[PDB]
Parts: sequence; C-alpha cells; structure tokens
Amino acid sequence: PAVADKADNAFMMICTALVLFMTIPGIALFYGGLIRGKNVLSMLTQVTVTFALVCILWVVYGYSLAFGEGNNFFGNINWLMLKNIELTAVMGSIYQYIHVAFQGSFACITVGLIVGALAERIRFSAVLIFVVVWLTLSYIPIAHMVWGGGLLASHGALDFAGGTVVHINAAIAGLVGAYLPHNLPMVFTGTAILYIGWFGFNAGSAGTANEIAALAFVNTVVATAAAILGWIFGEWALRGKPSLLGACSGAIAGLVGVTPACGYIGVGGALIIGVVAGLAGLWGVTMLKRDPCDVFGVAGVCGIVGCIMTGIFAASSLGGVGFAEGVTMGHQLLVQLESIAITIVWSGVVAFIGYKLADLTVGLRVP
Amino acid sequence: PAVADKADNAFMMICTALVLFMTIPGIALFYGGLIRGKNVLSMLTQVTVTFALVCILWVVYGYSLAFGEGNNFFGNINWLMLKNIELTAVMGSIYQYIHVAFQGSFACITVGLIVGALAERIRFSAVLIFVVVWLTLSYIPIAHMVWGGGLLASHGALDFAGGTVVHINAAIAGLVGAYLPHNLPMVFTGTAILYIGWFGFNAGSAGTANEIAALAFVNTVVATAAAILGWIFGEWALRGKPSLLGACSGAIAGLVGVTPACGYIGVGGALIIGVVAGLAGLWGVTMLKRDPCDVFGVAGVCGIVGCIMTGIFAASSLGGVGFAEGVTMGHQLLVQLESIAITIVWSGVVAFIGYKLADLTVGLRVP
Amino acid sequence: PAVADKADNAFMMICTALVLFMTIPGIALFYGGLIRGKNVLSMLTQVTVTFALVCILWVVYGYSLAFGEGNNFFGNINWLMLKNIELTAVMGSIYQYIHVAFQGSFACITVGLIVGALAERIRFSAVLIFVVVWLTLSYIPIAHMVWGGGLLASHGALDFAGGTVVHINAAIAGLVGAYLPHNLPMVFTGTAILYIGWFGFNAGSAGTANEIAALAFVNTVVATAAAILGWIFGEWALRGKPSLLGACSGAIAGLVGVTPACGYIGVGGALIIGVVAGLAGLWGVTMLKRDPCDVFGVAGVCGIVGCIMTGIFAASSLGGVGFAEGVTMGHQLLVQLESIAITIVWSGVVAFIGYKLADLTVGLRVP
Repeated sequence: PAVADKADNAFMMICTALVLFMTIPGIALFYGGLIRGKNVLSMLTQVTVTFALVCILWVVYGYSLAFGEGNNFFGNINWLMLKNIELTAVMGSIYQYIHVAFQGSFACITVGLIVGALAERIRFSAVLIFVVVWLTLSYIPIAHMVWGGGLLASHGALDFAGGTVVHINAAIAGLVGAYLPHNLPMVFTGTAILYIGWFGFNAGSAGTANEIAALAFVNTVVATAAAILGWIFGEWALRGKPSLLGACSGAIAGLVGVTPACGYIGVGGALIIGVVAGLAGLWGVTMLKRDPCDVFGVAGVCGIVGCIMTGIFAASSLGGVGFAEGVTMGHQLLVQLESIAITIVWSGVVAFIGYKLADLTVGLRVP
Repeated sequence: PAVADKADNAFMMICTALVLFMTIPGIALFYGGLIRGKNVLSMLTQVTVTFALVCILWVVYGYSLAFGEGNNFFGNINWLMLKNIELTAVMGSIYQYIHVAFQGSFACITVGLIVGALAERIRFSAVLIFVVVWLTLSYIPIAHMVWGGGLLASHGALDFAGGTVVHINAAIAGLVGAYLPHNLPMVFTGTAILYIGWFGFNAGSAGTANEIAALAFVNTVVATAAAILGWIFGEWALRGKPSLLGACSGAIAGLVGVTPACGYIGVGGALIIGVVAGLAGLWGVTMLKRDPCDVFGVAGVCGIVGCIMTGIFAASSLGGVGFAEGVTMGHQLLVQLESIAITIVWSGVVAFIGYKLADLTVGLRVP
Repeated sequence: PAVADKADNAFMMICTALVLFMTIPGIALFYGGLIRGKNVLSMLTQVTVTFALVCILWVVYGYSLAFGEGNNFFGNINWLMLKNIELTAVMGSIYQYIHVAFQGSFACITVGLIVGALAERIRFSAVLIFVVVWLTLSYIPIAHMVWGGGLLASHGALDFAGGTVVHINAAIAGLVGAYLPHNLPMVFTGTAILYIGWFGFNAGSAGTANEIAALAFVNTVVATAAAILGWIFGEWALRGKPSLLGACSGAIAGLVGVTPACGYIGVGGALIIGVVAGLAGLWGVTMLKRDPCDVFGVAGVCGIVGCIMTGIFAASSLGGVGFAEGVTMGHQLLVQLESIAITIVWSGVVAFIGYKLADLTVGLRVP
C-alpha cells in the first residue's frame, strides 16, 4: 500500500497554515488599506464570513466534487463530509486529510481575492449567494479539470500552483463583477503576509519536501524580486519615481506570474518571468482606465502571462524540468492557451450567472 | 532506546513558533484594539514583560513541576534549569528540549489571555506577583494533572490541547480578576494571528506529524468556520446584522470549543461543536451584562462546552477516534464534568489567593 | 553519495520563510513605527526595493562568491545564476537550492537592518549603489570567511547564526552611515514578527531538525526572555518605569546576543547572556547620545557581547556543547576577539567606500 511520509505530512500542514494566512489576514489587510476607510470593517466582516462559508462548503461537498473521481469536469458526491476517507488514507505521500485542507486553503484565498475587492459595492447576502454559485460551478470544476485529473490535466496543461485555478479564475469573476488608498502601511503588511504565505502556496504545491518544492521556493524568491524591480523600473520611467503601492503591486505580479511556473522552470526562467510579469502588471493596470479592481487586472494579466511562459520556460533547453515526453514546446503552448481560454470563458459565464442569480434574488447593489 | 524522529522534531518546533506567535503579538493585538486607546502601550508592555517572566519561570522550575514525575497534583524539582535532561533525551518521538519549549508556549498564551484583559486596571508589580503565584500553584498543577499524568489524566479525562489547562483555567483567573473598541482592524489582525497560530496549538498537540495531527488540523478549520457562521447567524438574528467583532468573536469561540476535542472527533463532530460553541459564545457574552473581560466568558463558556462535547463526539458511533476501552460515553462525561469542576475550583481559589497576596503586598488597583 | 533528508528539507524551507518574514514586513514595521511619519512610505519602498535587489544579486553571483570554494576571503564565479548546481545536489542533509535560499534570507535581513534606519536621510539611488557595493565587498567575503570556510572559520571562530556576519557587520555599516517614535504598536508588531521569525534564523542555523536545532530554539526563548527582563529592570531602575519601546529593545538585544551562541551554550548560559545583553543594550543606547540609529548600537554592542560570551559559555564546564578539541577557552576568546575586530574593520572600510562611491556618483543626502 501507499504510505504517508511524516516529513511530507509536517511540511504540508505547515504549508496549509501559510496559505490560510494569505486570506486571514493577508488579503484582508491588502484590500483594507486600499478601499475607502468607511468600508473597511464591512469588508473585513465579509471576507471572514465567506472564508468560513468556503471552509464548510469544502468539507461538505467541495473536496469530493473537485478531487473525487468523475468525468472531465467534475468528481462525485462520495466524499460528502469526508465520508469513506479513512483517517489513515494516504494521497501521494501525505495523509488525505492534509490534502483536503491544503486544497481547501486554495479555495479560500481564491474567494478572498474576489470578496475583498467587491465587499464595498455588494450587498452582503448577494456576496454569499455569489460565493456559493461560483465556488461550486466554477472553482470546483476548474480545480477538477486542472488538478482533479479532468479535461485540462489529461491534455497536459502545466499549472504548478494555480495560475488558472486561482488567479485567472478569480480575476474573471472579479472583472465580470466590476462590470456591474487610505493606509499604505496596511497594504504593505498584507502584501508581506501574502508573500510569506505564498511559500506554502507554491512550494506546498509539490506535495512533498523534495527538490521540486525546493525549486518552487527559490523561484518564488527570484520572480517576486524581479517583478518588484521590473514594476519599479517601469514606474520610475513612466512616473518619474517608484512608490510603495508600485512596489507591492510588483511583488504581487511576480508571485502571480510565477504561480503556474514555479515547479517547472529554471531560476533563469523565474527571473525572466518576474521581469515580464512586473512590466505587464504595470502596463495592465495602466490600461485599466478604462480600483481596487485593478487587482483583477494584475491577477488576470500576470496569470495569463505566467501560464503562457510556463509553456516556454519548462523546456529543458531553457533550464526547465522538461516537457512531457513526446510534447514539443509548440504543442505545450497551444495547450496553455486552450486552458487559459477555457478558464476565462467558464469563470465568466458562471460569474455572470452567479451575480444575476443573486441580483434576481436579493438585489446586488447594497441597500 | 526511544529515538527522536527528525520530522516530528521539525513539525514540533514550527508548531512551538506558531504558539509563541499567538501571544507575541497575537493576543497583544487582539486586546490592543479592544481596550481604551490610552492603555494600549501599557498593556503591550505588561503582556511582553510577563511573557518573558513566564518563559523564565518555565525553564527554572515550571517544566519540572508540571511534567516531571511526582504525585497527582505536581511533579518534582529534578529539572531545575533543565538539569539531568540530556540534550538527546527523547520524549515521545521528539527531543525533550522541544517538548520543554512546546509546553512552555502554552504557559505563555494562557498568561497572555489574562494579562491582556487585566493590564488596564492592574498595578504592574501586582500583575507580576499574580503571574508568579498563579502560574505556579494553578497552571502547573493543572498542567500536571491533565498532561503530566496526574489525577485527571489517570481518570481518563480527554483534553487534546487544553480546554481545561489553558482556557477554562485562564477564564476563571480572569473572572475572579474582573470581580475585584478603538481599533477593530487591530482586533481582526490579532484574531488572525491567533487562528493561524492555533494550528501549532491544536495539531502540534499530537506530538507528531501523523494522522491525528492531520485530524486536529482539519477539525481546527471546520470548528472555527462553523463557530463563525453560528455567531453571525445569531448576531444577524438578534441584532439585525453581523459585525466584525461578532465575526472574530465567532472564530475565537470555535477555536476554544474545538481545543479539547480536535484530536478525538470526526469533522462531523467538529462542525457540530463549532456551531454550538459560536452560539454559546454569543449567548455567553450576551449574559455577561451582568469588557474586554467578555473574553473570559467566551473562553470559559466555550471551554466548558467543548470539554463536555468531547465526551460525546469522541465516540466511535459519532465519527470519533473512540473512547478508551471499557469506557462508556456516560462515564466519559462524568469524567469531563469532574475535570471541569476541579479546574474551575482550583484556578479560582489560587486566583483569589494570587490577587489577595498582591493586594496585601503592593496594592492591586493601579496608582 | 550524500542524500537529502525530507525532514531537514521541510524544516529548512519553513525556516527560510520565517527569516524572509523578519525583513518583509518584520524590520520594515519595526522602523516604520520609529522613524518620522512623513518618511514611512518612502522607507517601506526602499526596504522592499533593496530586498528585491539583494534576492537577485544573491542568485546572480552572491551565493557563488560567499559559499563556492575559493580562498580565505571569497569563493568563485562558478555558480553564476546557480549554474552547475544540479537540482538534486545535496548540501549537508538538505538540497542545495534550499541552502541557497536560507543563506539568501540572511543577506536580506542584514541589508534590511541598514536600509530601514537610513532610508530617511539617504537619496534612494545612493541607497542602491550602497547596497550593491557593500553586499558584495563586505557581506559576501565575511559570509565566506565565517560560513564559507574562509579565514575565520578555519581559525575556529564560533558564530552559530551570524553575530559577526549579520549584526556586527550591519551595525558597523549603519554607524559609518549615521556618521555622515510615532507608532509604538507598529514597533511592537515588527519586534514580534522579528522574534517569531528569529526561530528560523537561529534554529534553522543547525541545518537540520536535530537536537542542536532544539538547543538553539530553547536558548532563543531563554535569552530573549532574559534580555527583556534585564532591559526592564535597568529601565525601571534608571528611569523609574519600564516602557514599551524598552521592552521591545530588550527582546531584540537578547535575540542579537544569543545569535552567535544559541547552538553552543547551555540554557544556563543563554539566560546569563540574555541578562547581560539586555543590560548592555540599555547601557549602549544610553551612551549613544553622543535615532533610530540606536539600533546599530544595540545590534553592535549586543553582537560584540554575544560573540565574546560564546567563547565562554560553549565550555563543557559551563553547560555548553564543548570547545573544539585541543582548544582552551582562553584561546577560543582570542579567536572571538579577532573575528570581531576583523568584521568591524572590514565592514567599516567597505561601508566608507560604499557611501563615498554613491556620494561621488549620485550624491548621498536626499534632494
């Protein structure tokens, strides 16, 4: 039988704790220094309450439908409330319960990205309906497709820690949303919690404390550091001087850009990605016109960018861990593009339905 | 001989770091956004200085008297300054020094719960006398009784991470105390540090990175998420709307409620506990009238609740890891009740003596 | 061949994450509550941008020159961009990539100590030139000398986690710098992040989750707790009352003092060191007159102190792990002194050149 390795258990639970920390309080403090002061308490409440909600839907049926065996698009309902998962059941080289929690913490941050930006302008019970509709019909299926062995996975999509599942996904939900700064120290601190937590997020994605977890970690430093410089140089060049928000934005942009690529590229490629992601993030927001919904522009643009550049940098040629066998780089790219296209369209269509449903149900705009 | 497993060493030191983080700055920031602005600096000083004091009493004789072999109520003085503990001495499957530190971090948070609430209204040197009297005559014996193999342990009390030792204990000290909000973002952040740190606290309690550490972790998410919803629903129902402090309070209430139960129950039971704990916490504070001493009401009520419900949910029947052999559920409950009753009365009597001593010595009320 | 142990991999990556957390946001928030309010945004930007810069110089050639095999003073350029380091290459009992990152995080905090204090009064591009000159001609060589097997190492200098490399080094750079509080809660929080992160820093220094990592951890608690009390008693005695900044300063002073000694002394010696370091820190700053450049006085004085007292407390006699064989205590001291003297003079001479270069290049004082 497969046996759980206590080291990987230890690593993976510390990593889950760090990804939880990205939401609570990481993204909550990031948005809190951005949104209008009079909406902060309300945003923090909404991010907390929906974080809880997500933890519960995950245990009730979320995990089972994303990770259970099913079809190309969703799993099954045989793990309602973690039924039939023996306590000692092993997944990979860790106990499955730890996989449940690790994966759950990703659902949480994804939702956090959206709720934090939209708390301001959305009626609460509308946010809840929304979270439910979209976590279920979008986050799960896509999780299932990329990581649950569905459509995208079996065509060989490469997304080490959730370019598509987390970022592009949430950026689309957020932008469909949008379609319908007071404390910078606070923003810095949240960016800081995010970055530090993003090590569980990227490294923990290896599922073990091995040399890929190691590669992922070091690429996480390289990319963020490079996206920071690249944002800064660009801000310095366009605006005459760097800025604190420009620096944090830079960091976030490298973190997002490296997310799908961290476990497959050379630190070489990490630093090319960080530069391009930071430049792209800046260029991105610079175009968004036509707050704090720019986050969706950075998450989305940098997610698109990192997902594409994963299909280049993974090459052995370019210092990467190598493409699947029989897979040319030209081909891996089609596949990265197809996964990006599917994520965008899926999240969008469900986003639209989620909001529309809440609207026709409780009304969207706050009372 | 028993041999230390490097994975459990690694896990247990990261877990100690997280529990330390619950005090420094977790509970310090929680109280800091609650107490009056003009008392914050002073509270933070007092929580820091007494945290130090506790770290030192722990090394000097704390550990030895709580964990050394003795009687039902206390250990011995054969580990003064960690004497006779060889560096490679192994306890469980980790080096004993790590056990020293893990256990020490619990003493620290327990004291933090009390000092943070009472810094406002207590003369400093009075707080110090108090910490000394009570850590020694109450925290240690009870630690020894529940975890040091004393009275309660050998009657089969179940308390995975310190319902009685930490929470009920400190709630009683705090309430005997009491008997004699300016920055909600700050409060959120401390609640956040607490929650994330509470993973070392609950999972680290398994003493190894095994499947019980895994069960504990996932129950930690389930309960907190559920207590949050349960607090919120109740606040929404009684007050017409949820609130940020109501949400953080919810989280804390699930965390406390799940504390004695995390390593013995099904995620099933976790989520029943989280709901009831969150409802009870709300009901609890709602009765306390007749600030920020409500914390003691939540800690105490939810501690009582989780300790009782551990004697139910541990049942195999109810998804739990099973009661000791020959132990009926009816019996486990008597035992949970007896441990609750003893903790309450013990902490109270020593609390009273601690304060009285400081009063008759330096005067209690601040100059 | 040497084989990487997954536990040590897991421990060492969590430890790197914690040391990163000491800079981002630990030292950034420490200084941020200290410096003038109108300079905070600018300081935070400068600490972020130079942190990035350091991450990149480290990968490009930093690591290779500090840790590669060379002479007494520097390594080589055979690990440019981590060339020729196979992904599975093992260093000690962890993968080398993890060593790269761990060591990198030390370069980052060291620079953070300096930039945070000097951001106020230094022209930005001047800070960048400086970071480059000094990281390269000072941090690396000294890293190489103490930890890269150079001069100091091979004379048997004892510096477990960087008394000289990190603290004395940066204190000298900072003081040569100097030569040419608004939010105390914020300061507390940064002190808090620092302390918690300092467990990766001290324990991770063992390179494995073993009993020395354990010794280091517990000495980290003992020393900080003792330096806090010692600062406090001294403040209470000289100023009539303890204070929040006096408490945080105390903690920092024990942390610095214990840094070179944590892995070699008895908790006995830890607590003698913490007391003396806290007293010395206070006495130190008390003399500095003739802000927030006192940090350099504490870092420097306490670094000098801990490095000397390592040459005493390591003795078997005094509870320590024992001196090298054939090494008398009298001799170990000469060696501690010689390493202190070399670090001071080296960092100073390069510091001076670094600033002078930036001055003659962009001008030092801000426009």
